[PDB]
Amino acid sequence: TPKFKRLPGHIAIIPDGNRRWALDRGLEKHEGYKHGIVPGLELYDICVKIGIGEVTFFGFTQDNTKRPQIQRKAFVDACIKSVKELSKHDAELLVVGNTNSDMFPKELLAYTKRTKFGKGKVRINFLVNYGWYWDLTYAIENIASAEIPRIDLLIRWGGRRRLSGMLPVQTVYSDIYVVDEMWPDFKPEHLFNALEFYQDQ
Amino acid sequence: PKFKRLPGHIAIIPDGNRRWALDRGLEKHEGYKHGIVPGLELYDICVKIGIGEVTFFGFTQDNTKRPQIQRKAFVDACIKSVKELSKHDAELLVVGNTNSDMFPKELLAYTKRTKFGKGKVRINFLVNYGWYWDLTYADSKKMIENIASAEIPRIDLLIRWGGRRRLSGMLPVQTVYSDIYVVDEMWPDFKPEHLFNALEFYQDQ
Ligand code: DMA
Ligand code: DMA
Ligand code: DMA
Ligand code: DMA
Ligand SMILES: [Mg+2]
Ligand SMILES: [Mg+2]
Repeated sequence: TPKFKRLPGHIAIIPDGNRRWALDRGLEKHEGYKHGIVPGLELYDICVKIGIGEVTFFGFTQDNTKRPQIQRKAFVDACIKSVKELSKHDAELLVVGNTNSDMFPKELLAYTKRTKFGKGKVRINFLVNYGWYWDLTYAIENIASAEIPRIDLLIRWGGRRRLSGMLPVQTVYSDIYVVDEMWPDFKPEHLFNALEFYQDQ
Repeated sequence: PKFKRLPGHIAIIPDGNRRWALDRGLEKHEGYKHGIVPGLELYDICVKIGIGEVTFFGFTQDNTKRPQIQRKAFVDACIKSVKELSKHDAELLVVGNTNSDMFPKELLAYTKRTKFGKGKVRINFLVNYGWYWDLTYADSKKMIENIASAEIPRIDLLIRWGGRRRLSGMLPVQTVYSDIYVVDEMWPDFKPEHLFNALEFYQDQ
């Protein structure tokens, strides 16, 4: 770990590129999501080691649930597994999203109140059946995502330079770092590169 | 140059005027007058290539807290930019907090979209703008349809000069899906190739 002079208080993660990653390996589009679980756990372990206090993962949007059933079932399954795996570590977990929907996984309702697992060394938020319009209209201190603070640094995998409607209130001033590799090809150097960028701003 | 796909609506963040001035050995406030011609050049290129709508980030409410000599210069440059475009076929709209002593009175004529000449392109300017003012301006549908910037549509491509990779609270509703292109050069060092590069990037998305 570099001797950072500064870290972001709050990083947002956009774990994009799972379908492209799968197709490149000769898999079906829906098979990439299960390969995005261990990267999230590796990113959690780095954040705990270096002292990042809060991480928000973009799980899936309301628009994502319009995708074919086989893809929706796979990404929902992978999101559930991610939250459950992180609950075995020292994470204070919160899931934010539209629970008044058939598309919100019932397995994740338990985590819609921030829950401390183990030593609670990092706060981890997950956006699940999330939509920016749902978030803003829920209401500014009363937006649906009000428990999620301002983001310092947003890191997106899969090479697209856009927010895909992640938390428009919290991302107003965020520095944005884009990794061209797809999310399942996560490496520590992607996070370290983004943190060097952040402290150099 | 010829493009396969063009964005309907480009947003511009003309950042880096003070760094540009200090690099040229000038006083911090002297960069802003050198940001006007870059704006007119971009408009000219947009009219030529056929971009329908351009929104310029002029200045925020937070920017008004800068030293007076900087504020008078950047306000003056925004007014000059709007007046000049008024002479060249732009449909102009200025969005910002008019209920403030920091809203330039010379731009009150533009707070309802106005066609000049042939109205070849829709040009919007954010002046004395803040994201919080915008969203809170606002049933919950009638609210988001009634944000202060509601007459500014969704942005396809946002181009920012000065090398910072952030939105600085530009139009959070309209930038949710925008593709973002960052030019490392400061805004007064604008060249056509900066816009061409951003449009090659956009058509490849
Ligand atoms: C749930 C979700 C949207 C995951 C991000 O990857 P993706 O399914 O968008 O993959 P790709 O960007 O390759 O289509
Ligand atoms: C994990 C996640 C939600 C990524 C972005 O969603 P997307 O791939 O649907 O967005 P876009 O089409 O804007 O790239
Ligand atoms: C009105 C305004 C905020 C202009 C953008 O350039 P700047 O004055 O922020 O310059 P710099 O980024 O070099 O300080
Ligand atoms: C032209 C313009 C309003 C740019 C952003 O202003 P900034 O320099 O105030 O923003 P930041 O501090 O986010 O770089
Ligand atoms: Mg995607
Ligand atoms: Mg600046």
